[PDB]
Amino acid sequence: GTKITFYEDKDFQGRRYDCDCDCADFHTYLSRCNSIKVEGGTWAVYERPDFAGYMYILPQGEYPEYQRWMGLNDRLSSCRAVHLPSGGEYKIQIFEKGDFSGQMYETTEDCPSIMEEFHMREIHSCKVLEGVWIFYELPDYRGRQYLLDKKEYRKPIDWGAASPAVQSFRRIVE
Ligand SMILES: [Mg+2]
Repeated sequence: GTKITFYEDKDFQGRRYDCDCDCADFHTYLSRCNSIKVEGGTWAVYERPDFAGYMYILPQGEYPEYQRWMGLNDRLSSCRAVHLPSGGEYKIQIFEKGDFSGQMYETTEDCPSIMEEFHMREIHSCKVLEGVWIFYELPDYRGRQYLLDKKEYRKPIDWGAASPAVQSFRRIVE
């Protein structure tokens, strides 16, 4: 089913931690993470316990360095499998201002450049009408990532961002 393996060293070496479920805190077991194998499923992995700090989405595959999942440092402490919609539906509303105010756009497609498409480089609230999405701090799915797997986000901090910068977004698909 869903299975992920974390390694302390690059190239799948060093101490290993395995998770086949949600794992809110493995910080006392693994002191650093430099490679991952996702045997099955799509996972959200997090820098700090209880799904906090930097986060990253990893589908099935082999990741011999943290840079391979766009990791921003060597620290991972928690993880959870992403629940994708069984009916495969995806739809999001993005808003210029907080609390669902200002200009709104609705889309069912990915967006590698919010500036090109919508003339914005910040998003201040969002409703995830269907499915599961990721916001990115930089264009074209680069930089820090923010998982949007809840229904409503009133302010950027609701998706884990201290900065309102969002320059691309996409769906997490099977
Ligand atoms: Mg779950």
